[PDB]
Order: sequence, then C-alpha cells, then structure tokens
Amino acid sequence: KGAKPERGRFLHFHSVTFWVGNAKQAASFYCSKMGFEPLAYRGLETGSREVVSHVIKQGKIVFVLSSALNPWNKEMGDHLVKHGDGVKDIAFEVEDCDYIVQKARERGAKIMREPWVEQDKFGKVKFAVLQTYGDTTHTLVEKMNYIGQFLPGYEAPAFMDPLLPKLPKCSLEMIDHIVGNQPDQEMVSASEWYLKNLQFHRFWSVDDTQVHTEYSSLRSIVVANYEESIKMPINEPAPGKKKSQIQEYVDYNGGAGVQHIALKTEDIITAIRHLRERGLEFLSVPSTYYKQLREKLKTAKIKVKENIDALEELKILVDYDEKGYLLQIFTKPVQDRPTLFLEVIQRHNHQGFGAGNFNSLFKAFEEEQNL
Amino acid sequence: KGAKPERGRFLHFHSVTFWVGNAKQAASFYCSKMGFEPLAYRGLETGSREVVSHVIKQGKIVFVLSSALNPWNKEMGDHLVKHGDGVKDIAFEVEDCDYIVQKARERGAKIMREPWVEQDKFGKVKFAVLQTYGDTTHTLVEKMNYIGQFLPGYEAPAFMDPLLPKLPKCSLEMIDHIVGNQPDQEMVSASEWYLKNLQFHRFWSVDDTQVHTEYSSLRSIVVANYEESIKMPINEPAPGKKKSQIQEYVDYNGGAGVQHIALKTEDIITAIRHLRERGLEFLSVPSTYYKQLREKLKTAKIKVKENIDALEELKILVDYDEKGYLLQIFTKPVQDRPTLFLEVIQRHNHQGFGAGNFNSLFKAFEEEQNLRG
Ligand SMILES: CCN1c2ccc(C(=O)c3cnn(C)c3O)cc2N(CC)S1(=O)=O
Ligand SMILES: CCN1c2ccc(C(=O)c3cnn(C)c3O)cc2N(CC)S1(=O)=O
Ligand SMILES: [Co+2]
Ligand SMILES: [Co+2]
Repeated sequence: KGAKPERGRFLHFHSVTFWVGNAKQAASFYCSKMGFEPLAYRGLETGSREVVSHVIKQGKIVFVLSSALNPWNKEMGDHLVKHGDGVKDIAFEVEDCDYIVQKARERGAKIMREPWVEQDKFGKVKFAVLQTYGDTTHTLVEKMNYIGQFLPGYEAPAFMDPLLPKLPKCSLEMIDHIVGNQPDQEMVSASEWYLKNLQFHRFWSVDDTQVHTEYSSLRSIVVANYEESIKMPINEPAPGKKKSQIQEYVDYNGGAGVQHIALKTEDIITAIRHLRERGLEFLSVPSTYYKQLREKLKTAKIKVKENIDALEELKILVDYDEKGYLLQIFTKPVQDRPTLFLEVIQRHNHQGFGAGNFNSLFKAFEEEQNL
Repeated sequence: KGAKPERGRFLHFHSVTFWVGNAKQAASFYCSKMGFEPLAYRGLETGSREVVSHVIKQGKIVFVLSSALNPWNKEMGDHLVKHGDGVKDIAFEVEDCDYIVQKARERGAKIMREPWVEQDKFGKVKFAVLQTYGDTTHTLVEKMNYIGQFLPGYEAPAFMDPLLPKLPKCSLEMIDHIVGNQPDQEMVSASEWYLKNLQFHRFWSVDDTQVHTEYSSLRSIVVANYEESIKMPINEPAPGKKKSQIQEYVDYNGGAGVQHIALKTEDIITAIRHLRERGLEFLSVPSTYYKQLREKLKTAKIKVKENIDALEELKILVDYDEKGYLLQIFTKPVQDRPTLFLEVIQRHNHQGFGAGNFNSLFKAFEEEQNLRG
C-alpha cells in the first residue's frame, strides 16, 4: 500500500555486517549459539591484508563479522571504543543500483562510496555505500550475472568447526526487521531519511492504533521498502513508567545504532528449544505472565495454535489482536553493554511487533512483586 | 642453580587476564573450545560499573576476560586498537607481597599500583601491579586468611551455560609456561627485568646447549622464579631460513606482548581428541613428520608409551632428549591477527620446550614439498 517508485527495487536484506573486536571468536559465537554456518571468508589468506571478515549463514540470514588486521586503524579502532561490538552496516540487495544512488543524492543523502563493480570467476557485482544514523551505513548490492556462493573476493571458510554438525538446527529462515535507536528528536530525522532519499514509506500496524508509551518508554516509526519485505523501525526515548531502554541504549552506544535484529521462524518451539540447547540465554519471564495469559485467552477472539504449556516452558512471549497473533522472544544482550540483542519472531496472521507486550510484561512483573 | 632470596616468594601462576572486546563471547569461546568452566563474575549485576570480567577455570588455570562497560575507555580502548584481543596481565600468587614490592622498586621496577587490601565476607586479599614488557602487567595475590571461591568483589557467574556440562573434558590442569615476544635487541632487557627486580634466575634446559636459531628464527632466554614453579621464556627475533615468527608478532601486536600460553596435561591424547571434537583448531602437520619421527626413534635411547598412529592423527608433535621426551601441539591463533596462540604440552622426564621441533617441522615440510612433484 503506497505508490510504486519510477525505477529501481529494494529486494530484501542482503547481510548485516558486525564490526567486532575479534571476528574469529565472534563468528564462533553466532554459529555455536544461534545456529549459523560458515559460508565465506576473506582475510590474510585470500588477499585482504587490512580487514578480515567471517561470513556465516542460516537460511537467508547472512551475518558477516569484521575486524581490523593492522594496528592503529582509525575508523575500525574508533568504532570499537565508542560502541564495542555491534552492527556497522545493513546491506540491501537492489535492482538498478545506479538509479537508487542517483535518487538519494538528488534529495540529500551523502554517498560514502558511489557505484563500483567487482568481478571474479562467477560474474560481477555492483556495490554502493550510503550512510544513515549514527555510524551505521547502507551498502547496496546489485548482482550482474553472478552465481557465486556469496560475493566476489571471498573464498571458502578458513576452518570448518566439526562441532556445528552435531548441533540441532534452529529453524531461523529470514530477517524480519531491524531496529535503530536514536537520541531524542532524531526519530523523525532518522526515519524520514529513508522516506526522502530511498523512497521508502511509513509502515502502519496494530502497534500504532494505541498508545503504549507509558509501558514501552519509546516512540516508534517503522519504515519499509515498497514491496514491504524490508521492514525497519526507528525508535526514540519517551516518558514511561520505567527507565527507557532507548535512552540507556544511546548512553552505552555513544550515539544511534542498531538495537536488535529480528530473525523469523516457522517453528518457534523448535527454534527456542534448540537455541537453549546450544547455550543461548534469553530474558527471564515470571510465571505471572502465563497465568495472566491464559486468563486473557478465554475472552480472546483468536486462539493460540501452539501448546501454551511449552511457551511457559520456553519463556516465549505472546501478543495478539482481533485477527491474528505473534510469538516473540528476546535474548540477553549479545555483548556486555546494554546495547544490542536479538529477537526470534513467528507471525500468525499478525503484522505487529508486540507493542502490547510492554504492558503485558509490566503487569506480569507487577503482580509478581506484589505477591 | 640459584641463590635463595632472604624473604618473599612466588608460589605459582595465579591467573591470566585477557583484555578482550567482548568478554561475554570471549569467555564463551574458551569454555566451548578449550574445556574451561565459569567460576566468578563481576559487572553491572555485582556493582562493578565500568569493567566487566568473566572468570573461567580449568584445573588450576583461570582465565579472566575483561571489557570496558561504558564508552571512551582510553586504557582498554587503545589496548584493543593496538593489540587486538590479547593478554594484559599474568598474575602470581605470592607470599610477603609488601617486601616483594619495595625490592622491585629499589632495583628500578615501575609500580603501577602500590599494594592495597580488598575485603570480603570470606577474608582479605592483597594486590599490587607492576609494569613489564609492553603493556603487559603483573599482579600479585597474597591471601590473608581468605577462603573465598575466587577473589573479593566477585560473585557467581552471570549465566551458567547448559551445553558445557555435556561436552568432553579436556584434561588441562595448570599453566606450564607463558612466552612474551620482544622487538630486536630487547630480549636480554626483558629477561633482565625479572632477574634484577624480582630476584629471578635463568632457567637452563637441554634446548640451551644447541644452536637452533637457523630453524627457530628466534633467540630465547627462559626466566624463572627460584622454586621454578613459573617459567616464562623471553624472545626476540633472530635471522633464520624463514621470516621470524617473533617479528610478525611484534609487527601485528604493535610491540612486545605475550605470544602463547602453555597448558600442561597428563593425557595429551584425550585432551587433543576432545578439544578437536569441541572445535578447537590446531596447526597443520604433514604426514612426513611422522614418517621421519618413526625412523629417528629407531636410533634413540628412549621409547614413547603413546601410540604414534594416535599422534599422526591428532597432529601432536614430539621432541625428545637423551633420557626423556615431551609431547606438544600448538593451536591456530585465537584471533585473525597472527599474534596469540596456545600450546598443550605433556612432559616425560623432559624439562625442555621443544626447540628442536623447529628443525623437525622444517625437515617434514621440506620432504612434503620435495616429493609432492
Ligand atoms: C515484553 C516487553 N518487551 C518488548 C516488547 C516488544 C519488543 C519489540 O520487538 C518491538 C517493539 N516495537 N518494535 C518496533 C519492536 O521491534 C521488544 C521488547 N523488549 C526489549 C528487550 S521488552 O522485553 O522490554
Ligand atoms: C613445531 C615447530 N614450532 C615450534 C616448536 C616449539 C615451540 C615452543 O614451544 C618454544 C620454543 N622455544 N620456546 C621458548 C618455546 O616456548 C613453538 C613452536 N612454533 C610456534 C607455533 S612452531 O610451529 O614454529
Ligand atoms: Co522487535
Ligand atoms: Co612454548
């Protein structure tokens, strides 16, 4: 629902690139604990002498972990003092990369690297880099007759962990959305960047038909491409009954940045059962949430399809409306600062993001403390 | 081979402190891939609001991984940019720390922090910080009637990983040696530091009585406390047939620093067998190494209890003596910078370091390139 742009097309998320302190051990964390697999590699052994990158894959989800190779790299070094580990760049796969770059320059988006083409044995890929909020960037990916595993300039993984094949699969298929926190009075700035320069559009869900700010302590504005596969909320703090997770994020980040990545699944019970086997840690949810959940469901128009005794067993959260529902869960922050975490979401005729769960978790904790 | 100090004593290694970018994941690496287990924790949940520190333990080895908690940490930040993830502090458990500190200051050592006392509901512990080569430091732990599980100010691990219990035990028990590489003509001064300032003495091994420098591309001086419970070789680069591994460390570390930590085991076959199952990667050793090892053994004095078909499969290296042999294997570095790796070593009447393996590995690589064409 919008107005189709003239030329060009944002297909989907390509990859999320982490600038981390140790790329080697960080890829091991996301493979062992979150269910990814080594896909490609670039570093000293392939011809890249300044930057090393471990590309890992699950379903269509592609993470690439990057670290600097030489000492005293200003950009990568600075970024680690400010943010620690965290998301550096979000990549889109596009048709007609040239026009999209020319469109955004016309409206006022700075171009970090204008279109250039790399080539190898499998084809040629166009790339171009635009910058968004904080130190985050967007690199556009245009495949011009490419049939390689990932991208040019990458070879096979430097080491195949023999532990990964003995581990259960996590049923993570694609990236649902990615959240970017902003300081106050920058949510409008950060979101309209995508509307103005990229010709995205404001996405509306059942989250926006109510005010959950007293429980959410945040204001959201979700921005999506025309085909609406790339959904991407933009947050900023707001007065609420508890300390703002958005303000504390911007505090520990030093600025704006990606708060969490949403990995979609179609078997969220198997997903969370197997993630907890591998050793990933999720947020605690008191029994009050599920006592209260069964009460609401009696009056509810919809019915939850999964075994609700397994949800309480696995600490998966639930949110619904008149038409459908969604099941979501959150990991403990994947680093030590209260900055970035991740989300596993399964949708059942529901396009929301679980904004009603802010109130739900609040009532769950409130009755637990009171009892 | 020494002269006893009047007072003051270093018991053994206490802990190794890595300053890493992501302590939460770094500790998860050493537990998953090295057989370590969570022991203690300090961070936001315990009171420490600037530096997080995950303390893990295997046998008597304890690694502590630390990260800055809020931005613009200059000490921890510049360390990460310059060294990457790396060893920041080698800690000794001591007796009579107060006397140890002044004698260090007399001979010219730098005291980074003069001694203090930490307190707990479990006793009191005394600490001090000395500066050594590079940005490496030494902290001393004198426990005064203290019975805490780790150290004062630390609490239970922040999260118990349930996959770790059902993973095979790696049978590692104590740190054997820690090596620190120096630039050129800086090895003697870095070893001199320990002799002059801590009353250390030069450790003498079967490796000292030969000249392997054309194969090692390094010169070595092992430094040890009197009781020789801690041994710390000190290396500088040296001209050799191949480029100096030591120089590549210094180039990639930005200066001096700990090259590799050595963990002693009494079942190196099961250790490497189980470590490989976990996912730890070691260096590549060709098949000719073991073709040549079998022929050299026919003419040696000693025999090896361990099956060689096992060593040839797990790629464990051997270096023997007139009356003993050691089994050693080295991991691929735990970063993408060719800096810090680790060694798993078992001893059999052999107080050497494997300095003959340089010539052995090179001979094995020379025959592999020779007769692969
Ligand atoms: C249950 C209360 N919580 C909740 C609910 C929904 C979302 C969420 O995924 C979301 C909400 N709006 N948009 C745009 C999103 O992507 C995040 C979080 N928490 C953060 C860890 S939470 O546990 O506090
Ligand atoms: C097999 C050839 N190699 C070898 C042999 C012995 C030592 C060693 O433990 C040692 C030798 N002297 N000192 C003081 C030490 O601690 C290190 C290394 N390599 C480095 C990974 S190696 O693969 O080149
Ligand atoms: Co979300
Ligand atoms: Co060694």
